[PDB]
Amino acid sequence: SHMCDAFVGTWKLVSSENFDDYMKEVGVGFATRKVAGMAKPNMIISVNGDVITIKSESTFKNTEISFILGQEFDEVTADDRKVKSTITLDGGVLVHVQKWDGKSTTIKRKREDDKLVVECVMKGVTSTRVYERA
Ligand SMILES: O=C(O)CCCn1nc(C(F)(F)F)c2c1CCCCC2
Repeated sequence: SHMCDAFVGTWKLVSSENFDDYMKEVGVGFATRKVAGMAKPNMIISVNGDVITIKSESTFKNTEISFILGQEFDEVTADDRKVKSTITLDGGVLVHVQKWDGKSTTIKRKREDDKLVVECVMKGVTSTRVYERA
């Protein structure tokens, strides 16, 4: 209880850095990278008991995941990968690992001042996405 209080809310993307290169590293093709790179999603995070729900809504795609910390689940990503995901809390950071096709990427979400900072990492390539309260 209260495990993710400071994440809960409605958040809007305000800045992105290096996201094209992250998407390339992931294997996203040209047209999806261009279209997806324009999106300014709203991320809606809620908690009900042990179940955390993260919704992302944008002009590109709407996605939704619900999960229990430490318990693997199937996820269809915004770029249409079919991945196996596990999300844990490590020192106050939500750590989301996605596995598919022998590959792996990690998305970390943390609270920093009034922002929610999302770091997406694949091999040597990081992207930072900054969200503010909507
Ligand atoms: O939460 C975040 O800001 C970023 C992580 C999720 N996310 N959001 C989008 C986009 F561009 F469609 F919005 C994509 C991905 C997965 C990575 C592949 C590109 C599509």
